[PDB]
Amino acid sequence: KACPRPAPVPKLLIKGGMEVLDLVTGPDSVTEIEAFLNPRMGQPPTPESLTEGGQYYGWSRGINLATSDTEDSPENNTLPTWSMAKLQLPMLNEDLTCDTLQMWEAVSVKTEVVGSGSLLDVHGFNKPTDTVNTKGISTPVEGSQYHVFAVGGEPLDLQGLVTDARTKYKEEGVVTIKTITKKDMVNKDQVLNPISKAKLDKDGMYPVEIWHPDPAKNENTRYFGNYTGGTTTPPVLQFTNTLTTVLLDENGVGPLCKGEGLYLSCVDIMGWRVTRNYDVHHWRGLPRYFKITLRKRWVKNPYPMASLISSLFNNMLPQVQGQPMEGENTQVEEVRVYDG
Amino acid sequence: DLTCDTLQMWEAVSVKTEVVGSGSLLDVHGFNKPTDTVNTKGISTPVEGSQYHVFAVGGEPLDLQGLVTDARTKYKEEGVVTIKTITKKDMVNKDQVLNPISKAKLDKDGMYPVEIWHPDPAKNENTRYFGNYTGGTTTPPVLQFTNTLTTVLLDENGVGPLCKGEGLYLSCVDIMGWRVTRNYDVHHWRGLPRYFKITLRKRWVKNPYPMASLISSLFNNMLPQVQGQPMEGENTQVEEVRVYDGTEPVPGDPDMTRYVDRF
Amino acid sequence: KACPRPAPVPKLLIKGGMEVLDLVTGPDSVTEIEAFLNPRMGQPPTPESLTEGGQYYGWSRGINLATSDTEDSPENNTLPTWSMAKLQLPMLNEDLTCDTLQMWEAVSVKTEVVGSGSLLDVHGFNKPTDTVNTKGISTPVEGSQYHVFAVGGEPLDLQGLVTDARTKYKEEGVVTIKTITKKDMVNKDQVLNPISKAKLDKDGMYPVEIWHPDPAKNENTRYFGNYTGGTTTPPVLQFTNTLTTVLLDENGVGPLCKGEGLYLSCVDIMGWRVTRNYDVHHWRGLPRYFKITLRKRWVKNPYPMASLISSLFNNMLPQVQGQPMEGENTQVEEVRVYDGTEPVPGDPDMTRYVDRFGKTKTVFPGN
Repeated sequence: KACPRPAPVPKLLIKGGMEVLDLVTGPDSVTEIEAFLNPRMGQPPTPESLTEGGQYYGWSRGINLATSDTEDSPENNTLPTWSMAKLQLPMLNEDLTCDTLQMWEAVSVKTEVVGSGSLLDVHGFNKPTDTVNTKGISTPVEGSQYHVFAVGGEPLDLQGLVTDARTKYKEEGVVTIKTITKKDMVNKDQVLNPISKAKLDKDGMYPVEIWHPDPAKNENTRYFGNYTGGTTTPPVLQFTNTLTTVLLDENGVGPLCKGEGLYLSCVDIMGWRVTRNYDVHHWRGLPRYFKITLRKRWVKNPYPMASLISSLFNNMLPQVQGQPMEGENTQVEEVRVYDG
Repeated sequence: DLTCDTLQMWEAVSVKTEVVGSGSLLDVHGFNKPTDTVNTKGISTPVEGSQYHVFAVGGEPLDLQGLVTDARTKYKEEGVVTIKTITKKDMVNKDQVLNPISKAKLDKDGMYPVEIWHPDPAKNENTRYFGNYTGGTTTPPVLQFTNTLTTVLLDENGVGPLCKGEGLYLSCVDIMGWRVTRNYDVHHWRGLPRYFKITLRKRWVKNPYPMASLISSLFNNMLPQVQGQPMEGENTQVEEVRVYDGTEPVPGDPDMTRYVDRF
Repeated sequence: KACPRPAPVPKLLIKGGMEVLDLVTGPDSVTEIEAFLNPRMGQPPTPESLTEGGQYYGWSRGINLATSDTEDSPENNTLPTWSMAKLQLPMLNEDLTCDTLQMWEAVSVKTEVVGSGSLLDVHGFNKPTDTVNTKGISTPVEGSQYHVFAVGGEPLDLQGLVTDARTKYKEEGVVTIKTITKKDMVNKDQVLNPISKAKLDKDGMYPVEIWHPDPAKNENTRYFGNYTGGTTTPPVLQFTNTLTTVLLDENGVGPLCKGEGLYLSCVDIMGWRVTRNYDVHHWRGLPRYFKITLRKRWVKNPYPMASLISSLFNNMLPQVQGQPMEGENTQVEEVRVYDGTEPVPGDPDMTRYVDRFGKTKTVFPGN
């Protein structure tokens, strides 16, 4: 009316947790999910006490070197590994009159590594700057850093590529190139072996030092990353809650969620700290916060209904043995076909 | 279509490249020189040093140029291609700087060292090459994953590498630095593999197969081959050549000096 | 008949060496010239032998310091210098009817320091990394780096500025601030003297520690450079045949080659190499490849042809000296210029003048 009216903004419909997604929202609504991933790298979170586990939670346990060129065992609780998570979104509408579907579509993302100011803790029992007298400042976190994240509609497809391939990783509790292809490592696993591939499926189990995000032929995942080697490289980080990332493809399609799950993955190694002893080198990693903005897109169902009905029946039913009713020793005797 | 001048052939429109394997440099166990050497404890130092990333997408093999730090180095003449292997003589002092004679192509693979052969900026080129170098003895490596944005191989006229013959040539070198062993400090380089994804489309061009060449080799291969006195090269016995096309008014000095410094 | 038509791209007339330019083409012809400049820093290229010259070609010879604060003499094969070259282009058309004439106009340039990967030569005889045993890696080329290039229609106007004005450079084979201004240097030549200006006539003669590209009032060249000091600073480079520079101006003109030559200049210092015996940091440089794209532009001729022809023909007359009729001791006591006709004035001893626009009766002197 004559009364002043404020500029329109997108009308918030409902706020809360994941249960919010059960609301039938409509065909043109946008969903924003905030989540985070903790740096599962080395020490597992389970010994909750700060004295029995020393609470190196968020740090690796301790990097012990090798004793010879051929003998090298990385000690699983040392290796920093990939963090991943999957959000289970609801099922959507469809239209079998036109064989057209609806599925989620991650449109954009705001990421941020939380907790850099924490690296300003310069007291503590680390190696001192003035070591001759053990005075000054506890040398803060420095070194090789590695920041990767990935937002997709299906688990991250990654590749095996290692440094020295004689390395004897523990054969249980960690996923190594030997765990996937049941034979040992070869030399071609040192440069690139199109056989040593995997999916980042579990969590906290695929060491970053072995499995790298793989550029497959046709991909449904947007992954960004950067590396910075060295031994004393000063860590650098940036925050802001303003700038986003667009996940749209060249056709403006973005990651459509296979099944209904949206997959997030990340690793953020910020360096390693040195103890006032034999210079043990516990890694450090910081949690990464994701904010994904998705919407509902109409897609064409590319498969015949009868085919996926048969597939559903084949997957639901057991796969059995029984007496041979086909082949060389058929027990089926005769077959007759009438019409009228 | 070898009856009309038109003919179609491939054309690289864009490329998506990525050096895959960066995180593997975080393997800080193992038998390299340790961080703290007085007690031989700490961290087996990671890969550092001079790094050199070049790649090139083209329709014909990379044209390379020779330039060496030291022209007195004695590279083995068997199993590696060197300025000697191509110029057939010893190296000249002009090979510590640009020498327009030490030119080659990338015929072989794993044969042309990078301390000698660099991507050559030939005047007419069918190849797009990108590169960056970072020296130092302890420089930390830096890399970047992403599957997001591409490189456009189009030229200023919007053509991009036309695959002549019918092949597409990819070339690359990715040196990340050297690891120093726990011994006599023997460094040795590390290199990571590079993944290319090229987007090709078909383009109509004019015919590069001149039938005149064949219907002239049919004459040439009926006559013997005799060199005679040199009418081509550096001892040319061809004094002067001039081409008349039309009719112009009778000039003054017909062989007028066109350059100002000649006066 | 209906075979499909390919796309239109510029048609190449003839390619080859510089003589290709002798073919007269027209007003829309575009020319692209490739060239390279070698690093002339210290050891000259002349002793072709690899034992008598040691072949420090492309390298400086060797750096010896100053024995005391007062005396500091740097040798001529120690100082890295500017590289330059001139490409003499043909003559173009004129138009005496409308007093215009066309000139070569350098539109754009693709440049690149070629030879970066050669610094991956870490074998050889330099200071090793593990000095306590003389083992490891022959330390690579590092240190103060300095890249400059410049494309213009006239030699690079440059300017002198030195860290030490008490340095004794040699009087032969190198152009110093003492060569241009015949007097020895002063302390102004340590900060900025508008008096110590030069050009880039010579090549491999102007040391880079003295002569810097000068931001004159006017300029017909475009020069781009970057410096990076230090003692250990790692060299960094980039190559690609896809990046171009646009030499155009704010008005969209670019370097007009006045006098049809086109001048290229450059310096590319990558850092020093340290020998093993003593502490020496040889200066190292790489060649720079230029590719200039030029077109033909009509420009109004600035100077009246009548003035030039009259000055040329008056210069052949027999000059004679008699008595001073100009200057401070003039012997001419009058000049009166009557133009029209006016009624008889009053004061017949009057004076009339023209001030900066117009003619006025000189102020009535009864002040």
